[PDB]
Amino acid sequence: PFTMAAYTIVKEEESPIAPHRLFKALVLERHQVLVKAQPHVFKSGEIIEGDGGVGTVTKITFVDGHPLTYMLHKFDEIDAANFYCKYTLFEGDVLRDNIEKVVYEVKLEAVGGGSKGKITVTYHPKPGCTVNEEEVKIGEKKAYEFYKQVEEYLAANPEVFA
Amino acid sequence: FTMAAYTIVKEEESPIAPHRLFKALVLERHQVLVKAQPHVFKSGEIIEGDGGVGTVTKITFVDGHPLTYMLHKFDEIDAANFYCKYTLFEGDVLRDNIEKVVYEVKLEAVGGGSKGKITVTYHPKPGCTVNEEEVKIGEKKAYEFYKQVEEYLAANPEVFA
Amino acid sequence: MAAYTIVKEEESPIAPHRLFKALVLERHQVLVKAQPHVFKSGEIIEGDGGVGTVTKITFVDGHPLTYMLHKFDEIDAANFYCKYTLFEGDVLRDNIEKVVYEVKLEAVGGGSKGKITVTYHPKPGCTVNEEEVKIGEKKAYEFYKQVEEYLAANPEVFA
Amino acid sequence: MAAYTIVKEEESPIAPHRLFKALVLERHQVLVKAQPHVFKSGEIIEGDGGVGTVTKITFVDGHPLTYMLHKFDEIDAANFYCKYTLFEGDVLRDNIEKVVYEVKLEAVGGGSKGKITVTYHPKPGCTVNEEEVKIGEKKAYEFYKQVEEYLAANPEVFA
Amino acid sequence: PFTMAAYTIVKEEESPIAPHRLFKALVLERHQVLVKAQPHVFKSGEIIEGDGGVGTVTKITFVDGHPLTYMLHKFDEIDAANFYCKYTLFEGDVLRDNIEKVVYEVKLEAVGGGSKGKITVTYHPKPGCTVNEEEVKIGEKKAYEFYKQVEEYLAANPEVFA
Amino acid sequence: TMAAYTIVKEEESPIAPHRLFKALVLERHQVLVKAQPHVFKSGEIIEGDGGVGTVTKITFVDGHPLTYMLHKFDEIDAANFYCKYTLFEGDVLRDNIEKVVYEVKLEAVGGGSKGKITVTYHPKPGCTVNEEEVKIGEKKAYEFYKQVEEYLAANPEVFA
Amino acid sequence: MAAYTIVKEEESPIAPHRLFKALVLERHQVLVKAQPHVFKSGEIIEGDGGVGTVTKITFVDGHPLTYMLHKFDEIDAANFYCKYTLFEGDVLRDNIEKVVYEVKLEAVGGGSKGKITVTYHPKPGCTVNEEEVKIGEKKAYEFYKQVEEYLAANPEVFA
Ligand SMILES: O=S(=O)(O)c1cccc2cccc(Nc3ccccc3)c12
Ligand SMILES: O=S(=O)(O)c1cccc2cccc(Nc3ccccc3)c12
Ligand SMILES: O=S(=O)(O)c1cccc2cccc(Nc3ccccc3)c12
Ligand SMILES: O=S(=O)(O)c1cccc2cccc(Nc3ccccc3)c12
Ligand SMILES: O=S(=O)(O)c1cccc2cccc(Nc3ccccc3)c12
Ligand SMILES: O=S(=O)(O)c1cccc2cccc(Nc3ccccc3)c12
Ligand SMILES: O=S(=O)(O)c1cccc2cccc(Nc3ccccc3)c12
Ligand SMILES: O=S(=O)(O)c1cccc2cccc(Nc3ccccc3)c12
Ligand SMILES: O=S(=O)(O)c1cccc2cccc(Nc3ccccc3)c12
Ligand SMILES: O=S(=O)(O)c1cccc2cccc(Nc3ccccc3)c12
Ligand SMILES: O=S(=O)(O)c1cccc2cccc(Nc3ccccc3)c12
Ligand SMILES: O=S(=O)(O)c1cccc2cccc(Nc3ccccc3)c12
Ligand SMILES: O=S(=O)(O)c1cccc2cccc(Nc3ccccc3)c12
Ligand SMILES: O=S(=O)(O)c1cccc2cccc(Nc3ccccc3)c12
Ligand SMILES: O=S(=O)(O)c1cccc2cccc(Nc3ccccc3)c12
Ligand SMILES: O=S(=O)(O)c1cccc2cccc(Nc3ccccc3)c12
Ligand SMILES: O=S(=O)(O)c1cccc2cccc(Nc3ccccc3)c12
Ligand SMILES: O=S(=O)(O)c1cccc2cccc(Nc3ccccc3)c12
Ligand SMILES: O=S(=O)(O)c1cccc2cccc(Nc3ccccc3)c12
Ligand SMILES: O=S(=O)(O)c1cccc2cccc(Nc3ccccc3)c12
Ligand SMILES: O=S(=O)(O)c1cccc2cccc(Nc3ccccc3)c12
Ligand SMILES: O=S(=O)(O)c1cccc2cccc(Nc3ccccc3)c12
Ligand SMILES: O=S(=O)(O)c1cccc2cccc(Nc3ccccc3)c12
Ligand SMILES: O=S(=O)(O)c1cccc2cccc(Nc3ccccc3)c12
Ligand SMILES: O=S(=O)(O)c1cccc2cccc(Nc3ccccc3)c12
Ligand SMILES: O=S(=O)(O)c1cccc2cccc(Nc3ccccc3)c12
Ligand SMILES: O=S(=O)(O)c1cccc2cccc(Nc3ccccc3)c12
Ligand SMILES: O=S(=O)(O)c1cccc2cccc(Nc3ccccc3)c12
Ligand SMILES: O=S(=O)(O)c1cccc2cccc(Nc3ccccc3)c12
Ligand SMILES: O=S(=O)(O)c1cccc2cccc(Nc3ccccc3)c12
Repeated sequence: PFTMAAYTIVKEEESPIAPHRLFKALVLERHQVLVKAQPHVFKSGEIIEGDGGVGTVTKITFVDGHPLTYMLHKFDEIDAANFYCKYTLFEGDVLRDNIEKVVYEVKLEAVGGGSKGKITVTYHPKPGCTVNEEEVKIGEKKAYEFYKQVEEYLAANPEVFA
Repeated sequence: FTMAAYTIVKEEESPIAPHRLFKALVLERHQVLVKAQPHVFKSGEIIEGDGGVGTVTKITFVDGHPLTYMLHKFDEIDAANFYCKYTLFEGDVLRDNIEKVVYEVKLEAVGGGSKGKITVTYHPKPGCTVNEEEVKIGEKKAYEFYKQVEEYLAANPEVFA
Repeated sequence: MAAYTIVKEEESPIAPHRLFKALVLERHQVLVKAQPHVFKSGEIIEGDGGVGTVTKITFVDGHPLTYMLHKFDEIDAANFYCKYTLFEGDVLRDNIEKVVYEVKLEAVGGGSKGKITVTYHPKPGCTVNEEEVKIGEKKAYEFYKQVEEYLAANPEVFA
Repeated sequence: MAAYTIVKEEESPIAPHRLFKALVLERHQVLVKAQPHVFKSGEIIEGDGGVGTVTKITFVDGHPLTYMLHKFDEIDAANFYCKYTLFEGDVLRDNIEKVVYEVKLEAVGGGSKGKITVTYHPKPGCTVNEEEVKIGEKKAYEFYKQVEEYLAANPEVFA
Repeated sequence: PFTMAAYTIVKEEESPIAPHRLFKALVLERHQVLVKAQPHVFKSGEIIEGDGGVGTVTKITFVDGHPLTYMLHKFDEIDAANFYCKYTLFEGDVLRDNIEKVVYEVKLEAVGGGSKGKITVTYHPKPGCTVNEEEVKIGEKKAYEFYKQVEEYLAANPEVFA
Repeated sequence: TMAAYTIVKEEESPIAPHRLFKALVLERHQVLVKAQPHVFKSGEIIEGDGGVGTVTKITFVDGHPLTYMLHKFDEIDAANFYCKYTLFEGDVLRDNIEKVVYEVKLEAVGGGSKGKITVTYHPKPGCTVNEEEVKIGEKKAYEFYKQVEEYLAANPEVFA
Repeated sequence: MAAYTIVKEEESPIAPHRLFKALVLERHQVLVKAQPHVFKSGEIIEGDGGVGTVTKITFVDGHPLTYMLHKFDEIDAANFYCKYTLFEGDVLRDNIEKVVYEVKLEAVGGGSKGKITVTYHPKPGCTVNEEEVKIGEKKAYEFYKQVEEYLAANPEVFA
């Protein structure tokens, strides 16, 4: 068949945060950060397999009250210096029933005393599924509010990764 | 036909990030030179421009110091992309044989750090020759001062952030 | 807003400079050699094969379709990398504002592999079909097939 | 290391796209059009005609010089911007490694103004014959005035 | 009882010739092309163990009168998809008494109509020997000459190994 | 035409790779001090989290002839127990040495390991490489490895 | 979590070299020779002829099936060992993910022995059929005997 039936989103945003600051906080140490940022949803942040760099995979344990339980992510392609990333989740009740995997691709660029981000995120539908075209704002929505939050903390304390 | 200038093209790496060097070693290079070297630098201030392109700073040296002051104007500033074109265009730092020294700076973010490429051009007055030293001693200073700035910034992460 | 994208993972015996030239750099003039039964003419309207160059491709008189202009956004031929815009043209229906292709081939032994990221965009306050998307793919996929056959049997072409 | 640089401002009655096309884009070719007693051929050997493009300029057999090579670093035929480099040939000799040219034109009336920057890059621990400078400046300024005269007199060319 | 110091040469080069033809010419089907380009020099060249792939042992014949006689090359590693090879010259009179082995690590890239390349050549001495920088420059010039002949021949005939 | 000198070595050990690869690659900068607190004062990563591009700095003891040396992980593949790290800065190079490249490939063998290691000596343009440097360097690196081996054999929890 | 394995010990008076060259290496070419009224062609599309090679098998004008896709996984002609996958064709009949034939011949006297282990894999949600696999062994076994006797007749065949 015309086998190409997948769902991807790409946005760009502007923040007064040196890239290195958002990369560390939203990619390199996201597992650690989501917890400190939304302590009420995340109980633990840790690496299961890896010593940093590519090939390292994350475990994100929710508080024992949250509908969800954990996220599995792994480090695919990392180009440190330019702030480029490809990672994805490959197991955890967070799937919500409409994906085989979720590949997150991000690349940032220094922009004044802040940054520019190009985010490629692909929600992979599965056989006999019609990936929720209404479930789009939501998956995104968790990451944005968490972005807006990491920001403020990062804006408030510049020495944290600068 | 046209008089040749002596050009300095420099490639530099730092652990310090781009908005911070560019802050220190360009716009507030005159102000930071005082904070940076109070045994040589009496005062740094802007005498033309509110801080925008075509701005003219004025740098004066402690009295007993041979040199008196320096004037640089900002040809153009792409602050967004950390580019500046600036020229040293007055003072006895120039002696007689130099008409103007042009500085061209552009940085790039590289991880936690920064890469910086910088040109400097020495325009010799009509007929006179290029004071090779002028450049060497000009190079030594602008840098030695950078190196001082880097240890200070590394040591102080809340400055220019 | 809407973001319904395709993701190709094609691979063929043709060397990548041969396809990068045949399907990216010189597509417009190649579309007429291959399907002289659909296309009358393919040429740049301004530009230097760099970025900001614009091609126009005219369909035969009889054809319901009239024309399309392509504008290169960014290139890097030595790497067989291109992102190109289909902004104006008859074929461009109401629901669609543009379609965007992103090319990056690589060498594989005496041939190549390539991942494509076509991106059919809608016009303010209008929705994107599957049919529409499904046809673009068939057109382009069929074009290459017809071309692969040709670069295969005439190896000097763009070699 | 010590580089010798010539920056200057020039002014022409000739339209800024014609002058650029003639003295940047098609230079390798127009060099041969305006001085057939010096150059026998002018061509591209690497690229389409965009950044990274490499030209070969060959002198007539009887000329002492043999050929020279140039590469484009950046073009932006949109805003008349180019940076190219002379990185091979006997005009370079042993002292000089390469010569980099930055041109930036713009329209003033039916004509133009420009800023050219030539910088002769001497090999490690070598000197640049301040003369090598004065010779380049000359050869080019002459060429530019020849062409300007043809173009003034032949208004349809590159128009 | 320290190891024998082996002499390593690292070269980077370029050809407008495409890398599949150049790998074929200068790696895969070398033993035969040596014979096409310099017949005044080489009599024959063959496969006498292996299927082209890894483990292959090639034997190349000098002309009768040539002061050199024979050489066996063994293919240590072959990844023909990525233009990457590693093979060994171990058997032959070209090997001065003072030389145990010459190992070649080749890796080409694609650049437009042609290629970019990195070649590693290490000459391994025999027990308690001084590699004569003589022989080093010797083969090295030989094989670059060869590089230049072939390149010129290919640029001439675009189908060969196309 | 300007050469470099390379020592190619194949090794065996009763320690398992993953353990060896952590002792003698990643945390080599640290352990060196553990192993030889009389030669080294510290071992630290200036730049990186541990990945391609990561650089480390190792400091010698006050009395020792040397001062420092930093290494660059040009390539890593902890999954395959392969690495490529270069010594590019330090007194240890004299004036003669441009850089030293370390290429390691370890391989599980029963409860043990076999390691394939190359060490390439690249000289400063125009300068030579004197075996003196490369006999003294192989030996140092290897003595260290035998100390480590002992310790980890007698300490099964360490880098388990 | 299912798969139909089948281990058969066989013995023959043909030396293991020829047997390896006739029911493994050149089979596909040999099937048309012995059973021509059943076959058209055996060839390669993307294979060296050694480890990692592929083959394809075409019957005659009407035969139900069309062609068989056999890869090569692990070869060692020296020790007359071979694995060859069968993942495409229409003999898979919607049940067969693949069929993995695994051979290993050894010289005995002037003849040979053989441990043959065919295999039939199931695509998730497919029935691991009973008598179908029974035709597998039948086809092959029967050929072997035709071949076996042929190599007796013409002994110089395949040295
Ligand atoms: O710690 S917290 O103040 O809770 C914290 C709270 C909220 C947002 C944060 C964002 C980035 C880094 C933090 N700290 C951090 C701490 C340890 C390692 C890395 C980052 C943030
Ligand atoms: O987006 S994340 O930034 O990882 C994220 C950030 C912050 C809180 C989150 C809570 C639940 C699920 C996530 N992921 C998720 C993913 C897809 C759909 C719905 C939720 C959360
Ligand atoms: O917020 S989102 O784009 O949704 C976002 C979504 C998912 C992953 C992200 C990773 C880094 C930065 C983001 N945002 C960002 C925003 C402004 C400036 C810089 C980075 C990410
Ligand atoms: O960013 S937040 O408001 O935090 C936010 C939190 C949670 C879900 C969101 C979904 C869409 C847009 C948001 N931002 C937004 C901001 C301003 C106006 C409209 C939407 C969402
Ligand atoms: O202006 S800077 O290089 O910033 C500079 C920075 C710091 C200290 C300096 C001392 C003397 C002269 C300078 N300039 C100079 C310029 C041209 C010729 C000779 C000296 C110094
Ligand atoms: O475009 S092709 O599909 O190969 C093609 C298809 C059909 C007919 C063609 C006739 C001539 C040249 C072609 N190609 C060609 C391409 C580039 C340069 C010169 C000729 C033809
Ligand atoms: O428009 S063209 O007809 O080619 C053209 C014609 C004549 C002179 C030109 C000079 C500069 C750029 C052009 N074009 C261009 C177009 C698009 C992008 C960049 C440059 C010129
Ligand atoms: O393939 S499509 O055009 O999508 C197509 C879609 C639906 C029905 C079609 C019927 C005939 C020919 C087609 N193609 C065609 C294309 C170009 C010229 C002439 C006919 C049809
Ligand atoms: O530009 S291509 O798709 O490559 C293309 C290639 C070959 C033939 C085509 C014929 C008609 C329309 C196209 N574009 C088109 C685009 C979107 C939807 C439907 C048709 C054709
Ligand atoms: O046209 S159809 O067969 O309707 C078609 C149907 C379904 C999927 C297709 C995918 C690609 C190309 C098509 N056409 C095609 C035509 C000729 C050669 C190669 C592909 C597809
Ligand atoms: O795949 S196609 O469907 O023809 C295709 C469809 C749409 C756009 C394409 C652009 C470039 C190359 C293609 N093909 C390609 C084929 C083989 C290798 C590399 C690229 C494109
Ligand atoms: O005169 S040239 O200035 O070289 C010249 C300059 C610029 C553009 C030209 C275009 C056509 C012919 C020329 N010359 C020419 C010369 C001899 C015979 C025919 C044409 C052009
Ligand atoms: O070089 S050429 O010989 O035109 C060439 C010929 C044929 C196919 C090519 C494909 C890509 C790039 C080229 N050149 C190129 C050169 C420099 C920069 C970018 C592309 C190709
Ligand atoms: O090679 S020439 O074409 O003359 C030449 C061409 C252009 C620039 C030159 C600059 C210096 C010396 C040359 N030659 C030279 C020749 C003899 C004696 C001294 C200098 C130059
Ligand atoms: O450039 S030179 O002749 O070498 C030169 C050298 C010294 C002084 C000159 C004064 C005017 C014109 C020149 N040249 C000139 C050359 C060609 C045409 C017209 C004038 C002068
Ligand atoms: O390419 S041009 O300068 O414009 C050039 C233009 C016209 C005629 C020239 C004759 C000789 C050398 C050139 N180049 C040259 C370059 C460097 C030094 C000396 C001469 C000539
Ligand atoms: O002739 S020169 O300036 O020497 C010259 C030297 C080298 C490259 C040039 C390219 C374009 C125009 C020139 N002249 C020019 C003159 C007037 C207006 C704009 C450009 C060039
Ligand atoms: O003993 S030796 O006789 O020199 C000797 C003789 C022959 C082979 C040897 C190999 C390794 C180490 C030795 N000696 C050694 C001595 C002291 C400490 C460490 C190693 C060897
Ligand atoms: O043509 S030859 O004259 O033997 C020849 C001459 C010189 C260099 C050659 C290099 C590679 C292949 C050849 N021949 C070749 C011929 C047919 C197919 C493949 C390679 C070369
Ligand atoms: O290098 S080869 O490419 O095989 C080679 C290629 C072409 C001609 C050769 C002639 C003599 C010796 C070789 N090899 C050789 C090797 C090592 C040391 C000395 C000579 C020749
Ligand atoms: O000529 S050499 O570099 O010596 C060379 C020496 C020995 C083996 C070689 C194998 C392939 C290509 C070469 N050269 C090459 C040159 C430029 C680009 C790609 C490959 C080989
Ligand atoms: O090898 S040759 O075969 O004479 C040769 C042939 C063809 C082109 C050459 C270009 C540059 C240098 C050569 N020789 C060369 C010789 C020694 C050192 C560096 C280059 C070239
Ligand atoms: O530091 S440990 O982590 O145990 C350690 C880890 C790995 C290897 C070690 C080798 C020698 C000594 C250690 N410790 C040691 C401690 C005190 C005095 C002397 C040696 C080693
Ligand atoms: O400390 S050592 O380990 O020997 C040492 C090892 C490796 C490299 C050295 C370089 C310079 C001096 C050292 N010390 C030195 C001591 C005496 C004579 C010569 C050099 C070096
Ligand atoms: O760095 S290591 O080999 O790990 C090393 C480990 C342990 C002790 C060392 C003492 C001196 C020099 C080293 N390096 C060295 C490097 C090159 C030449 C000579 C000595 C030492
Ligand atoms: O020759 S034939 O008589 O066609 C022949 C006919 C019928 C069955 C055969 C079976 C195996 C080999 C043959 N011959 C063969 C000949 C040469 C090479 C390989 C196989 C068979
Ligand atoms: O069998 S024979 O026919 O004599 C025979 C035929 C062909 C080749 C033979 C090779 C070795 C031994 C035989 N004798 C032998 C004896 C007992 C068992 C197996 C082989 C050979
Ligand atoms: O077994 S094969 O050796 O390929 C085979 C060998 C000889 C003749 C065959 C005829 C038909 C089908 C086959 N394969 C087949 C396989 C499984 C089930 C049914 C038929 C034949
Ligand atoms: O068992 S058969 O059914 O012919 C058979 C069926 C399918 C594949 C076979 C592959 C090799 C050898 C066979 N037979 C064989 C027979 C005697 C000795 C050695 C091998 C194969
Ligand atoms: O296909 S059968 O119809 O069964 C068959 C029936 C009668 C005679 C046969 C002779 C050889 C092979 C067969 N194949 C074969 C395969 C396995 C076991 C027994 C025979 C023969």
